[PDB]
Amino acid sequence: LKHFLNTQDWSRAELDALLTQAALFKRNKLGSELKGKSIALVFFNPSMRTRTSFELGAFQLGGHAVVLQPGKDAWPIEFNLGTVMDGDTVEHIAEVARVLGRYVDLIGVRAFPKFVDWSKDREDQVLKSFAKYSPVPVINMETITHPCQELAHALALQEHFGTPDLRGKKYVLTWTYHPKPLNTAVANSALTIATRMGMDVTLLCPTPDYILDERYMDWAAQNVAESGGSLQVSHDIDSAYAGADVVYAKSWGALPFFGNWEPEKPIRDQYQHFIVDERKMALTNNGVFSHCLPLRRNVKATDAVMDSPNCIAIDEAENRLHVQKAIMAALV
Amino acid sequence: LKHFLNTQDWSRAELDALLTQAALFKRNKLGSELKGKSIALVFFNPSMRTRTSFELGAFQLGGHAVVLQPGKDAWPIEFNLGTVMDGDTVEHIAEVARVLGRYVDLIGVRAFPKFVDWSKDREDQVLKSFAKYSPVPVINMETITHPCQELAHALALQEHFGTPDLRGKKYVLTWTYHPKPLNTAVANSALTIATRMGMDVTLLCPTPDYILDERYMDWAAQNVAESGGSLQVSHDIDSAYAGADVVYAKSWGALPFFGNWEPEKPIRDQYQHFIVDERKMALTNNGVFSHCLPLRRNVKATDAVMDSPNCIAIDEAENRLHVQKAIMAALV
Amino acid sequence: LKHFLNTQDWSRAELDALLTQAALFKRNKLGSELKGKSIALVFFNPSMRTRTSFELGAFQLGGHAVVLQPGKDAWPIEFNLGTVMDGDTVEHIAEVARVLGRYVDLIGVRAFPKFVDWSKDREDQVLKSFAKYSPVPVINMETITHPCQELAHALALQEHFGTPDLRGKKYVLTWTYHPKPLNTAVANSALTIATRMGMDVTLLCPTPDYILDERYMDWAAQNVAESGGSLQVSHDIDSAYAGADVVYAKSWGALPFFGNWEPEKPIRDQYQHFIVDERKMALTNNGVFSHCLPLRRNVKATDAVMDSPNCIAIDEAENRLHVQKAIMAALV
Ligand SMILES: CCC[C@H](NC(=O)CCC(=O)O)C(=O)O
Ligand SMILES: CCC[C@H](NC(=O)CCC(=O)O)C(=O)O
Ligand SMILES: CCC[C@H](NC(=O)CCC(=O)O)C(=O)O
Repeated sequence: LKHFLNTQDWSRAELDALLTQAALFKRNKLGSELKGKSIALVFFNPSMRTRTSFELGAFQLGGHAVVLQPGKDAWPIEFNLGTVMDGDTVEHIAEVARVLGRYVDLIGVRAFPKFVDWSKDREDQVLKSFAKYSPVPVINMETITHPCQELAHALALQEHFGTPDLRGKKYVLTWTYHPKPLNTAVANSALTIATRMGMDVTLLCPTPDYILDERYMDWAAQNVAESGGSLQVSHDIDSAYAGADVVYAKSWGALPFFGNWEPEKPIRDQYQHFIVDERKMALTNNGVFSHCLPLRRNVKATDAVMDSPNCIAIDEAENRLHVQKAIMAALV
Repeated sequence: LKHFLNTQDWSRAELDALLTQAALFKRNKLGSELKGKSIALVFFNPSMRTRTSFELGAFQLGGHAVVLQPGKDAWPIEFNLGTVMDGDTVEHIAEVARVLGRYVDLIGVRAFPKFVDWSKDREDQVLKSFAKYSPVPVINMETITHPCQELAHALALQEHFGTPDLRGKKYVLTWTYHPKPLNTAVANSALTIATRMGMDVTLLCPTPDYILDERYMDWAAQNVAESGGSLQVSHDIDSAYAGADVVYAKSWGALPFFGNWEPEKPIRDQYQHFIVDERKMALTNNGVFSHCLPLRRNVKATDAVMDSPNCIAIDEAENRLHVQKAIMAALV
Repeated sequence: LKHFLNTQDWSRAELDALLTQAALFKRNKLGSELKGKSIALVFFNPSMRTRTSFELGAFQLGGHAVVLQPGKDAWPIEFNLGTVMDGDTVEHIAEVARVLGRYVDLIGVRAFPKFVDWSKDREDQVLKSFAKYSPVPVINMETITHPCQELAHALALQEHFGTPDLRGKKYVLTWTYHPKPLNTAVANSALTIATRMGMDVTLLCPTPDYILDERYMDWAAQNVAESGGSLQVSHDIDSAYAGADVVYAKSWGALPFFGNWEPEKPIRDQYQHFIVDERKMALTNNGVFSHCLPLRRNVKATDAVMDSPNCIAIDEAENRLHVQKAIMAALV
């Protein structure tokens, strides 16, 4: 059974096919690839773009999306095995998955880490659980990786440079400020897709503490070795931005401090200058700037940068609808 | 780009056309004016009638409604410009609108005032923001005015009197009791539509403190001067109800006391007799009584009055579905 | 006007017809029995299976479901008559029903008891209110009885034994442990359907305190007298499980202790051994085990029992979708 948990699990040929069908669905939004079918969208965290682009994509394809929010409407799920359920968890994913598997044709899930212990959050238990017990294809709507966002990003880029081949482009994935520590998910997915697309990726972040987990720094290496691109870390802003083609901002907490954020507040606070501003965008080769959104203005980026024509975040967001339709149509 | 923020922005010819298409949709509920299209319903406050009649109207027209509740499911939005987003607001309406604008064909928004400072609430910032940044038509689902409800009301009336011409009818818009101060929105919209329809509007309320904002009292004046009707204020019950044709109840807090309700509690509390009862309905020319709902029984109106055959609140509510389908079909 | 509040209100011929159309819809999921129609699903409590199977069933039949959650999205309703609404209730069911009656073709409602006073909860006020004021057919999505679940259960059984006639089968409806006291609804519905299907029902529970309300113990009697089966109470486990064909577990609080659960905690706590385990399932005539779900693993049943092939809870759950489509198609 084929799922869509990470782009990494897919071959370059399949990804390529996915971006093209995306491009296609973008030319003709309506179809019947999902006529009579349906998908259960399970959210354990907030969402606007994801929720909306999926709910519409299913409608635009003849299917129907059923949104579920365990804890709000649906019953809270248990993921640990053999555990004795006498706490707050009402049912077990082993039953929930097999059941959704009787009503729907697809299952999408969204569950940000709990931020208490990275060791435990890096196992991506919810998504893996779903994938294991579900008799139907499972789709990552973001956990510790945001595969869907990756393709939307990749397409917005291929669109911008007028070609599918993005090799040779200097891609700068920059960390950026945020009053509180956020999920690394997108940063990981960015690094993964940027390296996979064969670009000259530069992971810009404040201190070595902010470097992404090894798994992802390693997936990146294999991608370079494959796409003939390159990965590189930089703690110096200007040296990075210097003549870039693409610039993706994303704030996230330092993994080492998981479960111990107190000592990090003072640390991140001294890097607010990482915000993406015109000055930095000036240092680029008329580069394009993007973000997954929701973006906090004048914190992650400046009003100028957002209103700037080089900001393709809106297009990238819209592609989420086309990319996801390609993923669903594929999986069925 | 044409929106539907207020009936006032529309010419009488257009409104007239809207009520007729409403009457039409009421004869044949199913159509394809929205085939393949969709609308994002953004609610910052509770709703039953609005949510339901829109969600169904879109379905009855081949479209699809995507309900969003910033703060519950979707991410909380920021409306102030240049502000530095390091608080509770996660994204800015400038991005949210442009984005929804990539997924949907229409956007509906509902945001009651915050009741802290009328000066700030009277600017209808959320609706105006949406209208400004959205590349697609925006629809007022109620803010400081309830345009949609107006047409539902106007149609229920034209239906009741068997004619579109409601001139000459004595329309009494009466304030009514409620333990807590409520939005003036409906009262404004009532005054606006009643005067616009050319009736003999009488704004009945306890003290001059309860008279509606100037903007609305002025829109009303221009409507009289146009429709050849009349506006009038009354602090005396009986003199008002006296031989009326229409009676619309609605409770709301006194604008002067915005942000300072403590001193108003004792004031409203001494007007509970404003409740709509049989006695008052007796003083009318076999008039018809209505309310936008949700109505608190035996507080705003008496059980008798509601169960009375002259109560057309249920029909008025149902029209909300027909009126709104006319508005959507129009806007696309 | 015909509703679906309880299976009891229906004749055996109608129920029989319902299970067959269910079996049918199970062979061909898509249809147009609900083309253009819609149903308002009102939930005053959490739900996963019910919400999802209804929302999809309506979609699979050309209709549209509109989910409403009074208190979350929709406004909180008042059910008591003549009461003076100056509290938390915003509108009255008399208006809500008549209104939904103008937008939808069907209304489903879910409202678990309040657990404060059984005397008051046994009147099933919400469902009865809905049925009374609604001009359209009302469907019990579970209150003090779970009619829908009954048919899903009955079908999963007829499917398992390869025949519609389940007479002669030893049906053991066993109470089971749960840290907190739960609704008796399902237990009642089980007793009702098991006896109605003409099986040898045995109500297994700890102490006479746990025996279900008289109404249900009496409906059961009349069912036996009709279906030629039998009802029986057992406080001894083994004597019950002993060579059974069907085993339905369900935890619920002792009715006598309604509003006074303190003194029951210590009582239920000494019956955790009621959990359904392999040992007990061994004592059965290769019986089949089921539960309505959501089930708390290693509390109500053991991991073994759930993963056991005799556990038909997943199939029973899936039937909820087929059974409910038969109920809707019928009611319109
Ligand atoms: C697609 C982005 C989802 C998420 N974003 C947040 O939860 C940020 C919340 C905030 O800044 O208030 C994240 O960090 O990955
Ligand atoms: C269509 C009416 C919406 C709203 N009503 C309320 O929020 C009243 C709430 C209450 O009375 O509990 C208002 O005052 O305009
Ligand atoms: C279909 C079952 C619905 C409900 N179940 C619960 O509310 C159990 C909640 C829990 O065990 O946490 C009940 O008891 O009837």
